[PDB]
Formats: sequence, C-alpha cells, structure tokens
Amino acid sequence: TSPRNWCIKMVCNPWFECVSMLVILLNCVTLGMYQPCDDMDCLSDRCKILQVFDDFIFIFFAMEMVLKMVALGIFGKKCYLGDTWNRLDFFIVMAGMVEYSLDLQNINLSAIRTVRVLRPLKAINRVPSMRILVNLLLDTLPMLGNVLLLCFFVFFIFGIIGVQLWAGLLRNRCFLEENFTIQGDVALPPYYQPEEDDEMPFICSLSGDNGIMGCHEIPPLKCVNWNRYYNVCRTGSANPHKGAINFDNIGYAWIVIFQVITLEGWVEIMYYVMDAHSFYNFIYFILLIIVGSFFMINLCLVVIATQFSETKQREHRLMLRETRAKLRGIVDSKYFNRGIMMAILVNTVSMGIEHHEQPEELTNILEICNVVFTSMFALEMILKLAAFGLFDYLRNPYNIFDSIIVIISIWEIVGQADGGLSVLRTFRLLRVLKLVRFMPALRRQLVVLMKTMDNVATFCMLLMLFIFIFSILGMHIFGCKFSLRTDTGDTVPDRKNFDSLLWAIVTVFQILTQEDWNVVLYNGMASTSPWASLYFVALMTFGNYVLFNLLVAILVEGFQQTIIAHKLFDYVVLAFIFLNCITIALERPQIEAGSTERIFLTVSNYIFTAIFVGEMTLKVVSLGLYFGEQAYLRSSWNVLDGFLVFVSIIDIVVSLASAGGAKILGVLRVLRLLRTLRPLRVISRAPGLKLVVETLISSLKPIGNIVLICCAFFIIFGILGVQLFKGKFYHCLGVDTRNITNRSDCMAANYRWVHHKYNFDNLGQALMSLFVLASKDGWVNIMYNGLDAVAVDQQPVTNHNPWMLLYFISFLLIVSFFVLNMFVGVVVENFHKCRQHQEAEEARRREEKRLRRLEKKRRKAQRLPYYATYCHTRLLIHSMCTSHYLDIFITFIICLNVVTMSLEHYNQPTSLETALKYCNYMFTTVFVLEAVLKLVAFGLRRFFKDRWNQLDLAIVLLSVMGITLEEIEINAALPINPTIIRIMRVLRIARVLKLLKMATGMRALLDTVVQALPQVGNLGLLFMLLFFIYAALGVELFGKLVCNDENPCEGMSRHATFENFGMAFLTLFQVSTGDNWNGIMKDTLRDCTHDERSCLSSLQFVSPLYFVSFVLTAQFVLINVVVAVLMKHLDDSNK
Ligand SMILES: CC(C)CCC[C@@H](C)[C@H]1CC[C@H]2[C@@H]3CC=C4C[C@@H](OC(=O)CCC(=O)O)CC[C@]4(C)[C@H]3CC[C@]12C
Ligand SMILES: CC(C)CCC[C@@H](C)[C@H]1CC[C@H]2[C@@H]3CC=C4C[C@@H](OC(=O)CCC(=O)O)CC[C@]4(C)[C@H]3CC[C@]12C
Ligand SMILES: CC(C)CCC[C@@H](C)[C@H]1CC[C@H]2[C@@H]3CC=C4C[C@@H](OC(=O)CCC(=O)O)CC[C@]4(C)[C@H]3CC[C@]12C
Ligand SMILES: *[C@@H]1O[C@H](CO)[C@@H](O)[C@H](O)[C@H]1NC(C)=O
Ligand SMILES: *[C@@H]1O[C@H](CO)[C@@H](O)[C@H](O)[C@H]1NC(C)=O
Ligand SMILES: [Ca+2]
Ligand SMILES: [Ca+2]
Repeated sequence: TSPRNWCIKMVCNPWFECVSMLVILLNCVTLGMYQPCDDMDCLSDRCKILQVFDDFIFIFFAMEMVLKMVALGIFGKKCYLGDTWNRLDFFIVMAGMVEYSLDLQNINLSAIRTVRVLRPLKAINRVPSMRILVNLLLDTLPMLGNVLLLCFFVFFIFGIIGVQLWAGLLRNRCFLEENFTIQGDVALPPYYQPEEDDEMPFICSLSGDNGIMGCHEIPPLKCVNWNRYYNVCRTGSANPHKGAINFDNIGYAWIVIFQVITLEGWVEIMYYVMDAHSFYNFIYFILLIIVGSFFMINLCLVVIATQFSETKQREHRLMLRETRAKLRGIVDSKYFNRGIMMAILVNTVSMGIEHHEQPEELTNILEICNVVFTSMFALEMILKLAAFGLFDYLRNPYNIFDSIIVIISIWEIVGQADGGLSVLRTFRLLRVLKLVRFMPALRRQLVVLMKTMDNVATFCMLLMLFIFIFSILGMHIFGCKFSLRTDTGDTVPDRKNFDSLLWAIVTVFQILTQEDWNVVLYNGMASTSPWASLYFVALMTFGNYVLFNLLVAILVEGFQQTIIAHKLFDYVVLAFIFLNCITIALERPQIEAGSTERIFLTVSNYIFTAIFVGEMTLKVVSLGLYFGEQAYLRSSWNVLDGFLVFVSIIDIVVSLASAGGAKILGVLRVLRLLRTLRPLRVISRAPGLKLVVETLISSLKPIGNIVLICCAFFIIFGILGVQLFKGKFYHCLGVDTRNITNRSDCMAANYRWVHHKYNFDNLGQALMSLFVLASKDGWVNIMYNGLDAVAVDQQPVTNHNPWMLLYFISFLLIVSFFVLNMFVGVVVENFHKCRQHQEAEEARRREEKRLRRLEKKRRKAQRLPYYATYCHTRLLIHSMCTSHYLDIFITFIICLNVVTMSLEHYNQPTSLETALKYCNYMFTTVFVLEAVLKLVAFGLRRFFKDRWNQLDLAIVLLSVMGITLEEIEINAALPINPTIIRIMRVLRIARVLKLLKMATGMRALLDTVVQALPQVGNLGLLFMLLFFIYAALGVELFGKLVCNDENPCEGMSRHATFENFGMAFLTLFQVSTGDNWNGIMKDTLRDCTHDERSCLSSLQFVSPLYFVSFVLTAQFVLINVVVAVLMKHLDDSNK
C-alpha cells in the first residue's frame, strides 16, 4: 500500500544494512567499555558518554524496528516476523524498552541490563555468509537432540549414583574431640586443614565409610604436635572448594560430572571421593571418563559432522651486457638452488643456537655469521636483479619478499644506535619463511590450507562474536566479584578475573580451551551463587561441543629347510607374550635386592628369552635370515622381533657381566628401556592389530605435510620465544616475594632464585614450553610468566607487558588450526578408502537387501496367535491394552521415577523420604502390573523372543528385590547389611533403560556405534598396549622419584607416582586425559637433593620426549577411533 511504499525503498536499500552494521559494531564498542570495578553507579564522564551512546543506539533500533513493521507487515510469512532473526531483533527491542522503563521507574535491577549482552548477536543477520552459516547451524540443531538425550542419560545415571553414594560425604573434616580441654589462648581451629582457608581440604573417612585417609594419616606438625588432637571427624562444615564440589543435590553432582566431562580437575575430585567414601570409586570416575568425556563429546562431534553433511546436501539439492643470459644459467642450475637452501637452513640453525648466558665469544660468532648471511642474501639481491631485469625480478613476489628481507637485514646492521637491535633482530625469523619458495609440497599443502580458510573465516567471525558476547556477560555478572582476598595488606584481584574486557576475553578463551576453567567455575560459584555454573556450562557446551564440531564439519565437507608346522603357533606364542607382559608389569623399583620375586623375575626373563630365541630359530630356518627374497627379515614386524630378541640377548650378556659393572650402568639402563619396549610383538602375532597398525600408518602420510608445517611453526615460534624471553623466567619464591626487584634483593632476603621448569632459555626448553602451550594444558601459567617477565635478573611484575598475549594466543590458534587440519585430513583419507570398499561390497550387499525385502514379503500373516487370547478374557489385552495408548503410561511413570530419584539429597526431609518410598512402591507395583499384563497378552514364546520383555522382567525383578529388603527394616526381621541396601538403591537406576524402546533414535545412534566395534575395539586394544608399554617404561624411568615433603609434588599426588606399575598406569591414563600432564612432567624433570641418580641423570633428554610422544600417540589413536565411528556413521547414512 501507499504507507508501506513510502519506506520500502529505504528498508530495502543496502545502505540501511550498512548503517545497521555500523551501529551494531558501535554498540559492541559501547558494551566493551564497561569497567565493572570502576563504573560504580556510572558516576564518571565516560559512563555518561557511553550512556548517551547506548541511548542513541536503542533509539535507532526502535526506529528501524517500527520502519520494518510499517514496511513489511506483522505476524506473517512475508511479514516482519518471517525470518528468525527479525524476531530476535524484536526481542532485544522489547527487552531494552522494559529496561528503559525500569530506569525511569528508579528500579536499578541489574539483571535486565544483562540483556544488552545479546545486542551483538544481531550482527548475524546483517552478514550473508554469517547468516547462511548460522541458519545451517540452527537447522542442524534439531537433529542433535538425540546426542543431547544421550547426554542427559549419562549425566542423570551418574548424578543419581553420585548423590546416592556421596551425599554429604565431602563435608566430613577432621575435628577436635567432642569435650576438648584447653588451658587458654584457644588458637586451634575447630577442625584440621592442611592449607589456609580450606584451599586443600582434609576430607576424612567416616567410621563405617571405609575410605582411605582416616585422620591417622594427619601430617605431624613440625614444640607440641597440635595436630594429633584432631581425633574424630564429623560431617558438618563447608565442603571442598568453597562449597562448589559436593554431591549433596543432583545439580551439584551434575556440576562435578560436567567437570570430569571436560577432563579438568579430574584427579582432585577423584581423590576427594576416595578420601570420603571408598578407594574403589576409581571404577566410577574412569567409567565416567570413558563414557562421557570420550564416547559423548566425540559422539557429539560425529553427530554434528554428519547432520551438517546431509544438511549441506539437503540445501544443495534444492538448487540441484651479453652476460645477462649467461648469468641466468648459474641461477637455474638445480645445485645453486640447493646451495642457497643450505645457506638459509644453516642461518636458521644459527638463529636457533642462541641461549641464556651466552659465552662472550659465542655471540660474536653469531653476529659475524649473521653478517655473512646478510652479505650472501644481498649478493643474491644484486645478482638476480641484473641477470633477470627489474620486471622479471619483480614478476615473482617471492623475490620481492627476498628484497624486503635483505633491506631489513641491512638496516639492522646499519642501525647500531637503538631500536633496530630490539625489533629488526626479532625480524630475522622471516628468513626461515624463504623455504616456501623452494619446497614443492609445502606450496600445495599451504594453498590447500588457505582454500580451507576461505571457509573458516566466516566461522572465525562467528567464534569471535560468541567469545565477545560471553566475555561481556562475564563482565556483567562476575565483575569485581572475583577479588581474591588480602594476603599482603590488599585484596589483590585474581589473575583470571573478569574486571576488564581484555581479561574477560582472555578468561573466556581460556575457559573454551579447558585449562583452569574449574578454578573460575569455583570462584564464580562461590561469589554470586551456585547457579553461576550455568554460565560456564552454556559457554563450554556451545563453544567446544557445538561450534568447534561445526567447524570440523565445515572443513570435512569442504574437502569432500627343517619340518615346519604353523597350526596354532601364532596363538600359542601370543599366549607366551601375554605371560611375558604379566611378568613385565611387576618390575617395580621397590623389590629388595635378592628377594623371592626378584629371582622369579630373573628366571622368567631367562625362560622368555629362551622361548623367543626358539621361535627366532624356527622362523629363520623356515625362511632364512637374509638369504634371498621371502626370508625372515623381509617384513617389518619380523625385523622388530629380531631387534627385540637381540636386545634381550645382549642385555642378558651384560647382566652376566655384572662383575665390574662400573661405567656400563647406563648401558644397563638402555637395555632396560628396550626391555619395556619389548611387549610389542602382539601386533605381529595378531591379524587385527597388525591390520589396524598398517591403517594407522597409512592414515599418517596424508597429514605428514601438515605435521612438518606444524613442526616448522613450532621451531619458528620457539626462536621467537627465545628472542622474547631469555633470563626473564626467574622469580624470588620466598616468604614475601614483595618490595624486591632484582636478584640482589632476593639474596639480601636469601629466599631463593627459582628457575621455572617451563621457560625459553634454550630453544629446546622453548620447544618444550611451546608443546605444553599447544596442548592447551598448563598454558595459563606459561602465559602468566610471559606477561610478568621483565628482564634478565629482576622480579617479574604482574601484567608488565600484556602485548605478549598476542604471541601466547596466536600460537594456540595456529596450532589449533593445524590440529583440526590433521583431523580433517585423516577423516578425508579414511573417506576415500572406505568409499572404495563400500562401492564394492555394498553393491553386492544391496543384492541380498532386495532379497531381504522379499524375506519381509514372505513374513506376511502366519495366523498370528491373537485369536488364542481373543475371547479368552484377553480380548482387550492383546490389542486394546498393548497399543501405544498403554505404553505412554509406562513412559510417564518412568519420567516420574526419574524426577523422584532426582530429589534425593543431603539432610532431606523424612517426610520426603517416606514420599519417595511410597512413589517407589507405586512404580514397582505398576511395573509388575504391566509385566503381568504383557505376560497374559502373549505366552512364553515372545517372552524370550522379544529380548526387551526380558529387560522389563529383569527391571521388575530387581525392583521387587529392592522393595522387599525395605520391609525388613520395619519389622526388624533380620539385620541387613547396609551395603546391600546401597547396591539395591543405586541399581534402581536401571528403570531408566526402558526409555530406550521409544527413543528409536537412541537405538539407531547407539547401534551405529555398535557396528563400529571392530575398528573401535581394535584401536582400544592398541591403546591399552600403548598404555602398557609406556607405563612400564615410565616405571623404570621415573620409578625412584620419591614424593614427600622434601620433594613437593605438583602432578603425581598420591597414587599417580610412578613407584608401582598400577600407580603409573593411573598417571598414564591421567596424562592421556590431559589433566595436569604438564605438572607431572614438571615433577619428573626436577633437580633433587642428590638422593638418587635419576634427578641428576639424563632425564632432561628423555622425560619431555617421553611425555610428548605418549601424548601424541594417545591423541592420534583416539582421533582414529573417532574417525572410524564417523565413517561407520556415514556408511549407515548410506543405508
Ligand atoms: C541457559 C544457560 C545454560 C545459558 C544462558 C547463559 C545466561 C543467560 C544465564 C546462565 C547463567 C545465568 C547467571 C547465573 C548467575 C547469575 C548470578 C546470580 O547471583 C545473584 O543473585 C546476583 C544478584 C544481584 O546481582 O543483585 C543471579 C543470576 C545470574 C545473573 C544468572 C543470569 C543469567 C545467566 C548468565
Ligand atoms: C594384563 C597385564 C599384562 C597388565 C596388567 C597387570 C596389572 C593389572 C597387575 C599385574 C601385576 C599387578 C601389580 C603387582 C604389584 C603391585 C605392587 C603392590 O604394592 C606393594 O607391593 C607395596 C605394598 C605392600 O607391599 O603391601 C600394589 C599392587 C601392584 C601395583 C599390582 C598392580 C596391578 C598389577 C600391575
Ligand atoms: C616437536 C615438538 C612437537 C615437540 C619437541 C620435542 C623435543 C624435540 C624437545 C622437547 C623437550 C626438549 C628438550 C628439553 C630439555 C633440554 C634442555 C637442554 O638441556 C640442558 O638443560 C642443558 C644443560 C644440562 O642439563 O646439562 C638441552 C635441550 C633439551 C634436551 C631439549 C631438546 C629438544 C626437546 C627434546
Ligand atoms: C618491604 O618494603 C616496604 C616499603 O614500602 C616496607 O614498608 C616493608 O616493611 C618491607 N618489608 C616487607 C616484609 O614488606
Ligand atoms: C637492584 O635493586 C637494588 C634495590 O636496593 C638497587 O639498589 C640496585 O640499584 C638494583 N640494581 C643492581 C644491584 O644492579
Ligand atoms: Ca584439558
Ligand atoms: Ca589442567
């Protein structure tokens, strides 16, 4: 109409969307300027100007809203409320109007002002690529409810189990005696805490609750041992982490289960529970890890990738002067090119050598060699411009980059006054990048990565929008509420605060990477309210388990003589190797010299070596050592077996050479390390594992180029870190660590000059610190050291140079991009091979599948025995009482059961106890009723043929078993062990399993997982083998590492030390989960008090290599498990 026609031209004008983006970004800038610490009631200048700015922003938002209503209509498809984001704009408009009205009404109510944080989200609609991507995500969300139902199942089951086991157990601190007598000056706290303010609480074990740490393990204070008076412990206090880690409610149990889904703070709460209730809760926590933290979030990855696959496909289916020429000859010689490669490579090596406290001669050699390299590069400059001409030299921009490098180097040499030595020397690293001009594979790989980034960029903007929104939300709700209290005369703010958008964004990025996100979880749950954990739950879930899986999907679909008998010899030698494994898992560094088991271990080594040399001889006489083709050493596995048996022989020889063992103890160490390497022939002696290892290697070449590029970036950033941080990672750890600046001040105080184990002095230490950074573990402390670092021998000061956040976070982003590229390369590599196999066997498989549709035709009507029950008083039972009208009742009763179990907590009302008793009676009675109903509906044939009525009968049998024991405590018929009652209650949870019948999506998805168990099981066996090998190897390397007060541990707390074997298997699992693995490797590399050779040994060479290699192999194995699940899911999508 005419009124509509007046404004449609302006509304449809792209100038309107341009000014919409302008004001959206201006609104983002206005939201970013909030200073929660300083903007107190907005009694400041910038507060007032920002209020005016936001006022104008809301005025324009209201104006554009009314313009679009009066130009497009309301409440219709063509109308304004047609697109989703228009409704969102209306939502912010309404919320802002409400906030403005309450501002007029003089009602502060700082909770609707916390809707401003949603205003940046409007930028999604006013960007085409962003709008398409977000619409695709919103369309793939409704198909994610299945894995969200899996999430609910394996959160609720573990929440019920946790609340039923450890309801309030975490609270029992160790108190003084009940009637305590003190002469005077009562300084004893009511209970015992090792650290101040219950930072590391002392959760005991109750009398009857067979924990481990039971108040007789108290640290003897070292006068009078005041600690021994903490005798009895009772369940009344605040519970650990300022009341944040407990199992009282089911919300708190869900918080803890989430904390172990993200694999952060796993061990701390694990040992909290072990202290509280029982040592055997490791089954609970390890099962939760394996099920949730790996089989859930990676099923989330699989589901998002798949759903985005056919959601891309669905939308896609809707559409569907004479010397100049002579001087060139020297250039294109293919050997001069290699000579300049060698020059550049040795220049890189020269830049890598520099370290802290250089010898005076060494830096001179470095600068002279720099001059030589700059002279050679300038010679190439002048040569190529002459022999080619100006245009030809400038035709290729690689030569332009070379000229830039030469100019910068020359200026650096010339600029010997100031400034040049600070930046241009740091710019020397550009010469490393000249290799791209030469390596042919790293051109194609880099171009492919840029082709990917052609799709990543919009998703990067989406991620930045998301992180900005949540950083603003954090500033709003956590501003000035994270203030750590006074310890030196002032309440210094926590480093992971939310007081400024710089710190807000760094903290939100840190939370997304899952490093010390539990600390901010606790300090935001103990400051505002326990409901503040929803902030972190939403942040982590949308970021990691939705958005990052979305990016993975984006990339994946962007790409897409003597007699010989060999009947059971392999199987029997596999059994022998397993027995060898059993005796390898025993060589703990705790056996007394000459003990009974020591002799057994020696003789077992001898007999196993005899068996292996026997099979060696059998194989070689069957084949021949190297005597022609088809010999013993013509396969990789046979060569490995030969190497292992030869190592065992030479180790036995050296052991028999024990007489005069000096100077060969290192040789014994090396032979023992290879002895740990020994249990690896199971791969050779098994077909499935051998095939899987072959496939794992075949899936490593396609990502080999990306691995080389990422190692090159590690070297580049290592040299950069060496430049930036040389002697700056030294601090005076002492009583004060205050009012002191340089090391001379510390030596005046005589505290200590502590040298961090993670620092950038050498390039090897820089590379180890960079690997710790790039594993998104322990990287926050490294970053804090970087920002704090000041100079060679003075105290780092807090946030001295925040600009180094760029280094420490750009490294994380580049390594993350390369890791996602390795993951997608592995996925697409498996895709090709599995696709071929599919074609072939599935063509034959779709022949028999039409044969199976003919089988259903056959199925037909075999006079189904409904008549036998019809008119037999079951005329209603078989049909009218087995229909979906009767099973909705079962599902409703199950949901009521779920919400009843979700009500148990600590100190619950006894009235509520009896209410749950009656509800449980109701549920059990109706379950028995429906079991009888189906039993009379049909006879014993389908009773076991259904295979699900079996499940219902098992559930009702367990239920009636549980309820009967309750009556025993009413009539006091017999004293029943409370453990049996606990088992019955904790296994009442099995009534959830009946939801699996109607959740046909659960059946489909879990099945799709199930027919991946060939590959998943084989990789799991390989992964257990990796744990075995690396655990034995760690037992011998780090076994003698004593954990005590004299050696204050950081990562190996109580049962994670490498002392025994199993205590090393636990810590290898903990490293595999990436929880405080860097801490553990900090414990391993540690100069001791000369009490053992291990600290003073070559552990610096092998411990970082140990941990790095284990982390890499574990991650690769788990990635290939995920990939196998993904390809089986896509093959199921084919069928
Ligand atoms: C739906 C969830 C999973 C994602 C959406 C995130 C936010 C919309 C929610 C999740 C966490 C909630 C916060 C949890 C904690 C806080 C502090 C909490 O503490 C207070 O009572 C402060 C009272 C005051 O400041 O006067 C009040 C609710 C609030 C603001 C909540 C506001 C709304 C939040 C940020
Ligand atoms: C399947 C096999 C090839 C690998 C897995 C074997 C482990 C499950 C078993 C085999 C030997 C067992 C170890 C045998 C010896 C020890 C030392 C033992 O501690 C002590 O002897 C000191 C305390 C004391 O002496 O009473 C604790 C059990 C432990 C770690 C056992 C942990 C579990 C182990 C490693
Ligand atoms: C390639 C990325 C994925 C990981 C790189 C792993 C290794 C190549 C790095 C990590 C740990 C580094 C080692 C860490 C410790 C040292 C410091 C330095 O040893 C010293 O302290 C010298 C003084 C002395 O102890 O005598 C020699 C380099 C070295 C072996 C480093 C050599 C290079 C290592 C093995
Ligand atoms: C440190 O220096 C300050 C200077 O202001 C002084 O007041 C203080 O007594 C010194 N010592 C300690 C332990 O703080
Ligand atoms: C180190 O700090 C002290 C503080 O008393 C100062 O006097 C001195 O100049 C500083 N620098 C040195 C010792 O090189
Ligand atoms: Ca982690
Ligand atoms: Ca951590």
